[PDB]
Amino acid sequence: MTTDDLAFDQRHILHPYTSMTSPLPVYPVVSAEGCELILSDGRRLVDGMSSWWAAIHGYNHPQLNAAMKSQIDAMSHVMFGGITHAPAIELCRKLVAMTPQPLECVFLADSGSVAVEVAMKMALQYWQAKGEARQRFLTFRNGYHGDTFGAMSVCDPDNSMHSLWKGYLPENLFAPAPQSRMDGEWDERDMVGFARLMAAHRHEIAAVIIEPIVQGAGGMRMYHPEWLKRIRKICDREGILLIADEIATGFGATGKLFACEHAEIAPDILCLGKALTGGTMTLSATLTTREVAETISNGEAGCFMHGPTFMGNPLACAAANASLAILESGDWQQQVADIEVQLREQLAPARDAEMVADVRVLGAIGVVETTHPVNMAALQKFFVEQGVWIRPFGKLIYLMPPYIILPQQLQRLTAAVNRAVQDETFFCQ
Amino acid sequence: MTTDDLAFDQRHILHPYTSMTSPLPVYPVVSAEGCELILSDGRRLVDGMSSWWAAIHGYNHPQLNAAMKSQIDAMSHVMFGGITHAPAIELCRKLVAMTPQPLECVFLADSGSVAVEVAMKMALQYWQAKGEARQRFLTFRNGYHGDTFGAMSVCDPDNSMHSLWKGYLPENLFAPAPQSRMDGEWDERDMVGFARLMAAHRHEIAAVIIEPIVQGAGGMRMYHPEWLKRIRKICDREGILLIADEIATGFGATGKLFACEHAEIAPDILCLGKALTGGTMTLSATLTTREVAETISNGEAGCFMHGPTFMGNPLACAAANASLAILESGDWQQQVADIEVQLREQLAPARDAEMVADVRVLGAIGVVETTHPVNMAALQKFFVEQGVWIRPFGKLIYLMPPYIILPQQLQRLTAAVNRAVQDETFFC
Ligand SMILES: Cc1ncc(COP(=O)(O)O)c(C=O)c1O
Ligand SMILES: Cc1ncc(COP(=O)(O)O)c(C=O)c1O
Ligand code: NA
Ligand code: NA
Repeated sequence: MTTDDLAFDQRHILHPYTSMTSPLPVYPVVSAEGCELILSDGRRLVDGMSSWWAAIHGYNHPQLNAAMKSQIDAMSHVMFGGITHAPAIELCRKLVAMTPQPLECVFLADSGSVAVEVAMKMALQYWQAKGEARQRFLTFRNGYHGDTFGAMSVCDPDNSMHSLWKGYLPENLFAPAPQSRMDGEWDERDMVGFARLMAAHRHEIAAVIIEPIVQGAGGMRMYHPEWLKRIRKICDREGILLIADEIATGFGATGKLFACEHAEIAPDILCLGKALTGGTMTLSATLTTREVAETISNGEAGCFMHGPTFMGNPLACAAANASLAILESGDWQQQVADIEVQLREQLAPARDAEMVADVRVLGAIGVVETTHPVNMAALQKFFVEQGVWIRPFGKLIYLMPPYIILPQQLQRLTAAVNRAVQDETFFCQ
Repeated sequence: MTTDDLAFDQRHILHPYTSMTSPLPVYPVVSAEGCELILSDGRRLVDGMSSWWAAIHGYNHPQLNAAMKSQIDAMSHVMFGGITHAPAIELCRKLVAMTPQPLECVFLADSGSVAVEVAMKMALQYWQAKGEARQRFLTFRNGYHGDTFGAMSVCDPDNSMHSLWKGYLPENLFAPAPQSRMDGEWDERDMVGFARLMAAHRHEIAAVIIEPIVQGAGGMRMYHPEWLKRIRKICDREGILLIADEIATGFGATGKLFACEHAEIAPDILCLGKALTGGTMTLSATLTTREVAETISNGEAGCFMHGPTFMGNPLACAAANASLAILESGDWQQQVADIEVQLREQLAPARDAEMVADVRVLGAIGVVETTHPVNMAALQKFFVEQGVWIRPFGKLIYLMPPYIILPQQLQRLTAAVNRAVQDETFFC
């Protein structure tokens, strides 16, 4: 990669949620192996974010690689209309077996946002088919479900800037963010808001959608599992669908295979993505129950009306079959337990820093929330110089490393965090 | 693959737009090479639809393979937030260069639908930054743009069954479907609808969005390029953005590199996907102008508010690069030219079949439109028994084969189509 390649990138290539007139610096990666990213100039970085961009088994994993390569020898892609293949069946068998019993019908898709769109369509088609006038979604504030329009309509209105689309996006019901912590105690006062809303709109709610236990992009919030239990029972009593969005929390991230395990409840609809392919390439899945899947197909449309071009992509399905196989061993449970301990123990000191507002850890996720917003360019440069790759945002410095990370690499990550929040050098902007 | 796998699929695996309570057989494939699909049982089928599912250089193409495997050895994926890489830069270079000049800013994404969502978002944020109250889209009937909510909002309301969501989807403006054919003459009566709508809502319209020349999933319609000429001008006069959705037409499919080339116009926003990666795996791109990209970045938000987890995926960008490099040889122009001729020539006779209403052809797209709907299960089986894979829908039997297809393979495809519409056996 030349400097001219870099100039081209800056002037012509958009990047996630970042300015094209006032763009901050980017770092050129030429390859990756194990737990490290390798930049163009040869520097190696221990990646602390890997799992959040789905790389729970690190990079250049031999099994993942062999699987992808082999499937390429057989067939990278083939359409899924009127056709089926070994990789999609192996994957759906795994998805069905590993998730709660009632989740037995799978709709494969390309991305997480689409997976949420699908869930949202399912709920609406479901009630259309049963002749009920239900088009509203009840969610929590601080939730995040993707960037496409329907997904956006259940994202927190303040965090996602709904004033930008005011009059374009449908208006859903937003109950207050869960206050009870995962670490702590349950306070029944938390329920009043959700409850008030349920009463006023019980007859028009199509589904309760939430990220279980961890609210990711909307604040790395970690709340009490009793919440899920209450929501399931309320949905049970009122006859409402519950969508659980586990695109971020699935496949071991919170210490359990699925965050809903923390409460021993099953949603009617489950969204999955990210770690699903072990972070090799995009793929997603929306699981639902026989009752929903069948009901939808018995209505006016004769089917569930959705179906992406690359649906069921064999290359991506193989990658995921290999990713789930690594999890089959069960080694991750302990890998994460140990990562969980090391994060609590090694992030604790941040509770002593002037710039810190709170610290919280759950599974492979460690968050250090700061009092003031970070300076993106300056803090990013700092981390790179420590030989680590950590990507903050807003008032959040968080880690979610590969489950395979050696204690020596995780220690380097935590020290870099602890060092970044000691004074105000890297804060504000 | 065993029969229990097949039983599992039926019972647990949803497929595109199809019932879970009354699914139709699905055929199990174990591999593919050149232009053939290889069923579990050993039967080989010539694929006639490969290019519509993005596979314009066929299957198991050596150049695409090597590139993908090489990239895998470097890295399959790495996040794009604060990071860049060669596959992403080579791709965006090629995309900027091969599209009209004003299109020089690339938002890479995962899938076509999302690419359309990106465009629509781009348009709304643009006007928002300018302080104008413009939230409606003007499109055309029989248009199809994806299955996500926003994309659905600009799809033909009849074709996509909007009543299901009546009250949830925003109500946009639908000009009538274009009547003038790509084969035929221009008729100016075609404009009145559009003009009446523009006159009444010019002040609230954020953008015009359409599929150029060919309207795919909404009817495989082939209309006159003057339409694009006219729309580009009105939008220019009124200050309105034009979005061109070339997810299905891009990369040589209509005989030009991009169907816009047929009318000699450039849109403000361009959506690409499907053949972008030579049909190996999913990827998408949305290009726009500097005026649009910058204006968005200077508004309230300070940037364009979007960013998928797998944005910029190196593996898919590698594939795409290897696919565009094949197109660089120019060989596709002659390949598609010939396929266009062979298709016109060999489907012509279907015009005389009683089950047929219209035969139209453009580039590597050949369509036989029938008078009644096809018998899905029965026709699919017929095709498979002829050793070909043809996937019809509604009243449409179409082919869109890989550009590398041999005249003999193509002829087997055209022979099957003409045979299929020869009586009502396979209809209703
Ligand atoms: C014109 C057009 N736009 C958008 C799409 C959406 O593509 P996908 O279903 O991959 O999201 C398609 C799919 O074929 C298409 O043909
Ligand atoms: C809970 C949750 N849902 C949905 C998404 C959307 O995933 P994608 O950005 O791939 O569309 C994310 C992305 O991080 C997420 O964390
Ligand atoms: Na299950
Ligand atoms: Na260009």
